[PDB]
Amino acid sequence: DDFAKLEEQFDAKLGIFALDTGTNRTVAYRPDERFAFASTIKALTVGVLLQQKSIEDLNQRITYTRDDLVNYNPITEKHVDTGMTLKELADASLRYSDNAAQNLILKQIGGPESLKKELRKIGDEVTNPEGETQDTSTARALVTSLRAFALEDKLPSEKRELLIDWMKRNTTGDALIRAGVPDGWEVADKTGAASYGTRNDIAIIWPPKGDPVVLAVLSSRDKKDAKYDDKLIAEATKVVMKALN
Ligand SMILES: *C(=O)[C@@H](NC(=O)/C(=N\OC)c1csc(N)n1)[C@@H]1N=C(C(=O)O)C(=C)CS1
Repeated sequence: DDFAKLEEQFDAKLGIFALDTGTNRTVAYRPDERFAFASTIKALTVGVLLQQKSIEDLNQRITYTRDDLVNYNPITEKHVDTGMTLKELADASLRYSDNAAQNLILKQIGGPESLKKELRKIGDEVTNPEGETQDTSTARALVTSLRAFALEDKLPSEKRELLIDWMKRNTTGDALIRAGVPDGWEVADKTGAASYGTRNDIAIIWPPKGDPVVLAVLSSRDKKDAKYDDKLIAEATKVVMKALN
């Protein structure tokens, strides 16, 4: 309704699913249409990862070299000298979206097929880490796999804590969902971006009064060197909320 108003306003396509937990209402707008997850997968990569380590294991310092650097390393290039420890890598990857840090977390849980096999294992048959479907997923499946990790029971209580934390203190999205949501309202999020003007944010939002909603906004464009505008995430979000309230 309003959603289409913004896809002509920002010349883009919007993927949207919100679900309100306490009550199950839903806001949906192209929820099953594919969009590349781009870096929002870093949230899910870490949900697996905690499945797989004690919180001591996460202290295991990790040594790497300047060859492991790719195109965005914003924390990780500060260190190839010292080294950084897996918790440190969870943090950088999620709060900063460091790509190198993702790369390493991956190579720990045994990479894209291992992660696949692991997402299939919590009910996710859409998400697709390797008319192209390689590396794309849907507003739907992303909210439902994020909820499994951070709100349901796919993690033990104390790991589930650290995820959130990492996602509350994200630095990468205050122009996006965190912008559509009033002062006083927690969001934990992980943001994405790529060419063809993909810009994504997924998130849990908590409104001082009882149960959280969980929300994915996705978008892209036309046209491969397109650039993206953040305020499309923010208004998309203001509608989802009202929509909801
Ligand atoms: C997040 O999505 C991750 N993205 C990338 O490195 C890029 N593409 O990945 C397929 C990328 C950077 S810009 C472009 N054309 N492609 C990191 N995340 C963010 C973010 O805000 O979450 C970035 C702004 C870029 S790097």
